[PDB]
Amino acid sequence: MTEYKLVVVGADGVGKSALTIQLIQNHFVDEYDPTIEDSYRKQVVIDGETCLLDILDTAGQEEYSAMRDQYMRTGEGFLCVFAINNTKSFEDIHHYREQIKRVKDSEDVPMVLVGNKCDLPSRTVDTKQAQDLARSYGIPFIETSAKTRQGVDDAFYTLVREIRKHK
Ligand SMILES: Cc1c(F)cc2[nH]ncc2c1-c1c(C2CC2)cc2c(N3C[C@@H]4C[C@H]3CN4)nc(OC3CCOCC3)nc2c1OCc1ccccc1
Ligand SMILES: Nc1nc2c(ncn2[C@@H]2O[C@H](COP(=O)(O)OP(=O)(O)O)[C@@H](O)[C@H]2O)c(=O)[nH]1
Ligand SMILES: [Mg+2]
Repeated sequence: MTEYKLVVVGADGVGKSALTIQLIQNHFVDEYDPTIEDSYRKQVVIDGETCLLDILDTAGQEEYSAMRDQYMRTGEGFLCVFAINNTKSFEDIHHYREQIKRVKDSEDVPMVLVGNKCDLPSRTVDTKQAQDLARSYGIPFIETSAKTRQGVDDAFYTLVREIRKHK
């Protein structure tokens, strides 16, 4: 009944939509239209307290706009997703954190770094690299696979805990 607005961001193809659909509907999407941006609702019990997650699965191209800022400003907590087999998506994380800090006008914005696709046998972005960056920013790092569900509940529940600390 308490509602939290979560926003999922990250490079094309990292698994923003797969993460969100795995959480909400307990299955893995092979192909979810990369241009569909929408919010999906899911009720969960975290540390014994029921809440409603209202999760904005972002899409878009690479445009800046104040309009997009308004959508982004609705968020209370942000999942910043890269894929462990996509160096460029890891490189893009700093941009996402900078813009979210700007929109939220705060340096402590509830946020989790998510390294998705951890089911894959070869990573180009090592655990050490991601963990170092998360530690610099003062946010948790959680490895996930939207495919197997490994870490998925942990990533979203951690973000909720981060929000609850923030309030
Ligand atoms: C976070 C954020 C914000 F918080 C507030 C905002 N207001 N307006 C946009 C925006 C964004 C935003 C988003 C919003 C989450 C929807 C997605 C992407 C984005 N993506 C969305 C999907 C995956 C990927 C391509 N398709 N990619 C890039 O690429 C960057 C371009 C500049 O060079 C470095 C990389 N920027 C994005 C972006 O910032 C735009 C930008 C912002 C400021 C300056 C230049 C470019
Ligand atoms: N192996 C693997 N593939 C994944 C994982 N998450 C997403 N994918 C795939 O990566 C592609 C992009 O996922 P999608 O969620 O649409 O990415 P988005 O552009 O970030 O919304 C799809 O083919 C997904 O099935 C994961 O954890 N493991
Ligand atoms: Mg998507």
